[PDB]
Amino acid sequence: STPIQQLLEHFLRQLQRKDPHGFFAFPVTDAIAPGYSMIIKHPMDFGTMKDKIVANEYKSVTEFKADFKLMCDNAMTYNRPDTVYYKLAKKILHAGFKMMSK
Ligand SMILES: CC(=O)c1cc(-c2cc(C(=O)NC3CC3)ccc2C)c2ncccn12
Repeated sequence: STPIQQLLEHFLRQLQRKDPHGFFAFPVTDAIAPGYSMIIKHPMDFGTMKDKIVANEYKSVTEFKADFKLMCDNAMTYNRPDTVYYKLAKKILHAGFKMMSK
C-alpha cells in the first residue's frame, strides 16, 4: 500500500505479462525440474516476489530488481542454452531491466 509497494506491484504485473506460460509464476520444484534443489541454492519466482511485496520486504526498486535477476540467473544456470527456459530468462531479464530504468 506504500508508494514502493504500489510501484513494485506495477512492475510485477507488467513483468508477468512477459511470461504467459507461467514458467516463472511459482517455485520450480524437483518434480518439475529433476535435481533442481541440489543445483540452485536461492530459488526465486514471481509468486514469492508478490509475497515479498505484500509483506513489505522490498524497500527499494534495486532490491526488487535483484530478486528478479536472481530468478532469471537461476534459470540460466540450471537450464542449458537451447532450452525455452534459458531463452525466456534472457529475454525477460532484458525487458525488466529496460522497464525499471525508464
Ligand atoms: C524456471 C524454470 O527453470 C522452469 C520452469 C518450468 C516449468 C515448465 C512448465 C511446462 O509446462 N513446460 C512445458 C510446456 C513446455 C510449467 C511450469 C514450470 C514452472 C521448468 N520445467 C523444466 C525445467 C525448468 N523449468
